[PDB]
Amino acid sequence: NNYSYIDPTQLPYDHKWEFPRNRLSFGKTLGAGAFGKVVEATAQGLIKSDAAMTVAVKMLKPSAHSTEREALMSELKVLSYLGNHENIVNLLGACTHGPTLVITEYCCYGDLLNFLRRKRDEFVPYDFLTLEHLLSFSYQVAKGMAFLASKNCIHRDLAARNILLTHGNITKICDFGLARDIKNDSNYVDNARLPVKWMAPESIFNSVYTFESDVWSYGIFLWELFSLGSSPYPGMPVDSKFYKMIKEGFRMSSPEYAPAEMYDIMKTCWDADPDKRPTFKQIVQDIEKQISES
Ligand SMILES: COC(=O)N[C@@](C)(c1ccc(F)cc1)c1cnc(N2CCN(c3ncnn4cc(-c5cnn(C)c5)cc34)CC2)nc1
Repeated sequence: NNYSYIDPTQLPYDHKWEFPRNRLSFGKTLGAGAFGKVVEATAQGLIKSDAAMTVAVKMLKPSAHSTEREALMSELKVLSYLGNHENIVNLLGACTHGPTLVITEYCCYGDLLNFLRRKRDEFVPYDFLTLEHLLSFSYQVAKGMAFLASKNCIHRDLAARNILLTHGNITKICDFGLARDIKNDSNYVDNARLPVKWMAPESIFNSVYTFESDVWSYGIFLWELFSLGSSPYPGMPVDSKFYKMIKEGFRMSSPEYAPAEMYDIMKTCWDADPDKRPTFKQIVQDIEKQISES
């Protein structure tokens, strides 16, 4: 035991992140749920001493159990360990001296799923959404996930709803509440509500999460993207028949606007054998070549 994997959630909270609570002014709620809410806010003096900036602030309800408080702190420590990357919603600060507040970047265009549904009607393959945009988004998300995988981290809730868009058509992966550093055991074994239609079969049937199950979810994200924000497995409810069809190899067909090479990636992401799925590193190089040929 002279060498070990450093567990990022065991490391101390770095007080370089600490920011005064009184310098945040809370605005409109950006997301809400059982644990708490994410709210838009103006932070005075966060980056430059005399300037206010718009941030997103994640917070728990007062009623949350101390285990929920630990999970928010673990997320904070995971983001601190990961460091900065262009394609992830980056940590900006925290308030840990009343309730724990986690301050991240504010993405002005919101989640990609609603963005696609807004732009669906005016989409043209060739300020309109185009096929070039969709290729860039697929590429940027794969870069972000490749970065996560290189840090021995799995996200576990990859989907268009958890991809945010900000200035410059930059996509950022958000919501790291379920992310895990799996360096030690090569997978993660998880009773909350789960995103069944984005989950690999091994995650549904045996509660196993890996690099490869993140790649499955990325395939579903691609289908969301090139169908311009449609719900996956349309007209199929989550029931006994859904699980049986997935187990027996049923897969979604190519969305209307997906290039053949992109649906090829989707199919490999959805292989029943996790070993046969590609890595995010391989996906990035594939999409690179596709972009290079217009
Ligand atoms: C069981 O599930 C839970 O309880 N989870 C929640 C409720 C939770 C909350 C607190 C907590 F402690 C634990 C969990 C939760 C809720 N929401 C979110 N997301 C995180 C990323 N978001 C944004 N981040 C940065 N900028 N930004 C801009 C926009 C935007 C929208 N419209 N426009 C024009 C712009 C949106 C964002 C959106 C909300 N995450 C988690």
